[PDB]
Amino acid sequence: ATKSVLMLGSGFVTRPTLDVLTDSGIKVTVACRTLESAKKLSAGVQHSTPISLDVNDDAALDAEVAKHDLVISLIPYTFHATVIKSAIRQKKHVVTTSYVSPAMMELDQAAKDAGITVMNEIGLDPGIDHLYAIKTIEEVHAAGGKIKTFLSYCGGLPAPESSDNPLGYKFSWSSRGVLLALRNAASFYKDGKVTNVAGPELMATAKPYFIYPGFAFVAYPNRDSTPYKERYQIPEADNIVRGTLRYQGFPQFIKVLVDIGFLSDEEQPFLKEAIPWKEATQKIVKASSASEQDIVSTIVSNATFESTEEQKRIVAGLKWLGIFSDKKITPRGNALDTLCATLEEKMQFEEGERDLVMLQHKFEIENKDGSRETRTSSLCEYGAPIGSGGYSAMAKLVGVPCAVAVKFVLDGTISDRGVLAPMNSKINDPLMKELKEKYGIECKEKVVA
Amino acid sequence: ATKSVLMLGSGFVTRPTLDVLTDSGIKVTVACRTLESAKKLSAGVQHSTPISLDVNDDAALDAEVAKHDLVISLIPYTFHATVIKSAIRQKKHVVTTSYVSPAMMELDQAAKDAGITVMNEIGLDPGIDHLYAIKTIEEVHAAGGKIKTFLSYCGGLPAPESSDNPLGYKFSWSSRGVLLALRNAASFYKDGKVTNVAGPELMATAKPYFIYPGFAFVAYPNRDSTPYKERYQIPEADNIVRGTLRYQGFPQFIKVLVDIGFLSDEEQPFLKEAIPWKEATQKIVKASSASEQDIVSTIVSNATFESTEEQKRIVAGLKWLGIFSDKKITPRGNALDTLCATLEEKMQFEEGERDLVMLQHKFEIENKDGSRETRTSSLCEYGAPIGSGGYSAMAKLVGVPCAVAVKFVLDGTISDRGVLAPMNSKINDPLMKELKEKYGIECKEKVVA
Ligand SMILES: NC(=O)C1=CN([C@@H]2O[C@H](COP(=O)(O)OP(=O)(O)OC[C@H]3O[C@@H](n4cnc5c(N)ncnc54)[C@H](OP(=O)(O)O)[C@@H]3O)[C@@H](O)[C@H]2O)C=CC1
Ligand SMILES: NC(=O)C1=CN([C@@H]2O[C@H](COP(=O)(O)OP(=O)(O)OC[C@H]3O[C@@H](n4cnc5c(N)ncnc54)[C@H](OP(=O)(O)O)[C@@H]3O)[C@@H](O)[C@H]2O)C=CC1
Ligand SMILES: N[C@@H](CCCCN[C@@H](CCC(=O)O)C(=O)O)C(=O)O
Ligand SMILES: N[C@@H](CCCCN[C@@H](CCC(=O)O)C(=O)O)C(=O)O
Repeated sequence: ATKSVLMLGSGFVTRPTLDVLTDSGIKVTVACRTLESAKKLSAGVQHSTPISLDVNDDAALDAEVAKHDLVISLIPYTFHATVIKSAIRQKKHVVTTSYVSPAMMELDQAAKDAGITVMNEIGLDPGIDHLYAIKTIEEVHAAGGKIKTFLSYCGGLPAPESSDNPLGYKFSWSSRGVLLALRNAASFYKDGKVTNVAGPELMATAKPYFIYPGFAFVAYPNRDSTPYKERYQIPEADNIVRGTLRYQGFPQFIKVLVDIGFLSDEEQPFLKEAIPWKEATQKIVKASSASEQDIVSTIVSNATFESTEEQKRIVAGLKWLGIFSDKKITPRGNALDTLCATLEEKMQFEEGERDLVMLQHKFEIENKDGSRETRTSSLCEYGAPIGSGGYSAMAKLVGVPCAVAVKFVLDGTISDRGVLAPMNSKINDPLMKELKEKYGIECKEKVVA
Repeated sequence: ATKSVLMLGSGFVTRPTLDVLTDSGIKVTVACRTLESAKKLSAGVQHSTPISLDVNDDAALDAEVAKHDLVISLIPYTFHATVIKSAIRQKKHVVTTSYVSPAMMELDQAAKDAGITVMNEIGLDPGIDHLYAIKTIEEVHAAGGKIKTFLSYCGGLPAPESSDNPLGYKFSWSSRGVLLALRNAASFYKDGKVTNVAGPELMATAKPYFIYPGFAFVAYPNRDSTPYKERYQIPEADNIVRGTLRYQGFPQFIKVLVDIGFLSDEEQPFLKEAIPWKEATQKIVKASSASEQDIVSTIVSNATFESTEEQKRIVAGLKWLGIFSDKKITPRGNALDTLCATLEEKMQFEEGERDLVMLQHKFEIENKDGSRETRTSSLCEYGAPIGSGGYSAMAKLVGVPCAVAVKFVLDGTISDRGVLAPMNSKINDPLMKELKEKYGIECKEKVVA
């Protein structure tokens, strides 16, 4: 029985998924709104078919979904609920590398009634991080140990040698997704109590986070970690934090953008016209003139800087992006998306450059015999150089786990119905085994103290 | 006329030199005290012959030197004068990748009278750094520009992903050489005036040095840079500094070892006996007991720490080295060498790991038209993974330049007699050309401001 999969999306993390599936003899229809993008991804790939499809078209989506055994939603997570509803009425399975949101979880019973499996959070973060966090936690518990502290930090960044731009950041996955993640309020456990961080004040929490001597990482909380007390079954943990890693200087730069209104997704009439960046910025920052001096004067009066050195650096970075120039904007209605169009222009990985994925779990453990130790679980991988034809570390670590999950749902290895995530050794072990043995993907443990 | 070369040494940087020369049809005799070491390096290498030879034996040295056209001194630099005296008697050329010291310079006229060329400072640093520092300086001057500031920083370190040990450092070249360099007094130009740093206080001058967002580099002055005002012909420079790069935390750790006397090369009777580290450390630090508590007590009272966190870190690192344990020391007479034996034991690169060479020149320029700009010349290279059979970045960037120089002295490309260094475009250009076009070795320029 030849299997067939509908892959929604042809972006950053899709090629590895397409490769793994077609290399298994599974037919894959690659679908997104821009036919050309779908063709480019599937060009030369055996068993693949490119088509144009907008998930907003219910009739069109249902007709295509009905032609396959399962749908992979590798598109903006805002669309997952819609995709699941289509899969439910067509009785087809679903796989995503996104968080299970309340909207998605609401469809759990309906999914079960339709007898379908909606497997989520099986990319890098969320995904691989869950697999190895749970692996260690269950091991410790089985040994009568206690997890007093659970930390999990991850960052998809450019390799240090390829990080030379004002932001120390280049895109390896959804550009707008990156900006959206920069506004997420966070919550976590510290010294046994819940600590909250409001979205608009996320960057200010950034602190240097030491992993290895050679890296200059800074970190900030990632979304709400408190539910993991129950999700990972670690009620004894006083500290529980899932965080994000960036390079020195990044958060301060973002903070300024947030403070002057550049991460606002509020529709502005003036942002639908291709006006010069000078003017767009003037309106966004609310400066009295499109002059660089006036714009900067307003920005400095409304932003925070750790020092005059920082201020000089960030302002020069903003200028580098071209927001003070005559170059016309790519009108996208709101500041966030309009800025995003220019970021996509200037922060792309170039020939010969590579990305880097750093993922590290840290466990403060209290052994059964009252003894204490510190354990780390790490994954540090560089992507293949641009122009080599190889995968970036991000695409590999997201797309491969995704493909493995798809194959498991198709062959019944993952058989629970409803809206799921990698939260049971029943499916986590098989996932880890395949990723390790067949692809060399794994987190390595080590006792640090 | 088949050329023959006597390569003294078979350590870290020799394999690339041996490979390049023998691949050129040049016969090479690999010589050092330990016959097995010479054999291991030349095993399977065409045109190579391994022998045991101690440069301290004048008669044996002259006899061997006389059989070749040129001698490469890839051994501790304390031996260069001795090697050159032998080369002078035998009228043979010499090449080293070491600094021209006063002792070596004293032999300049005798070398000239013997008609031989003694080419030095043609490794990575000193070496490649000289080549590209001069290249840019002469370009700017030819354009009527002024070099107001000249900075040159270089570090041979483990790649960030391979830097996971208490020191953030692993050996890629002479272990004791590394330690010796940590005690060198420094001097440089700052704001038009000479600034001196005493050897014992070198580590305290370390400051974060920004190059790329991803790296966490710290830097300190490297030896006396003041002579370069004349050496590089930049009398108009207000700031002139040649420095070294290490990773965050390294200098503070070394500072402690220096303060408690671990970098002393004073012969101690008790350090000639394979006693437990506990005891050795006790005597060296002068603690009232071999107890971990007493030793640490003495250390904390005699060392400096930026914070209690730092103190905890460094003490844990020292314990990691095992100087508080029962393990017997490898008796080497003095603290520096005795400690070195243990460092060599614990700080070696392991399977799959790799080093990193970061070299960057920075020039603050004042153009002819009064305009100003900042230029950087960079080289950032990772070494082949251990076990791959490839060269480390250090071995490649030291050994290849050395081999090219040897070939140039042999065919006459470098013909000036006496004690030399890469200080003239006459020989620097050919050196850079060959290294760039044949091996892809070069520093890339860029205007930063
Ligand atoms: N778990 C993890 O660790 C990670 C998860 N992800 C998740 O993976 C998903 C995809 O990420 P990534 O590949 O980087 O995304 P990209 O932004 O690169 O690509 C998104 C793709 O979705 C398509 N798309 C957008 N809107 C529609 C629509 N209305 N109908 C059909 N297709 C549409 C695009 O279509 P079009 O061609 O028409 O523009 C495009 O091909 C996201 O949900 C992201 O958050 C990403 C990285 C890591
Ligand atoms: N310019 C640059 O950028 C760099 C320059 N260097 C310089 O290169 C030289 C070699 O460095 P590296 O390869 O790392 O050194 P290692 O410490 O790895 O090896 C030194 C070698 O010299 C040999 N040796 C020591 N004493 C004697 C002796 N009495 N007679 C004969 N041989 C002896 C050793 O001999 P044995 O087998 O008997 O023990 C060993 O093979 C040094 O002077 C170093 O400072 C190094 C790195 C970079
Ligand atoms: N947290 C790291 C790793 C990137 C993981 C990206 N995953 C997306 C998932 C969004 C979704 O589809 O639900 C994210 O925003 O965390 C970093 O930011 O560098
Ligand atoms: N300065 C860098 C690069 C190491 C180059 C080592 N060269 C030796 C040369 C000694 C000699 O033979 O004269 C040095 O000590 O700088 C670093 O320290 O990491």
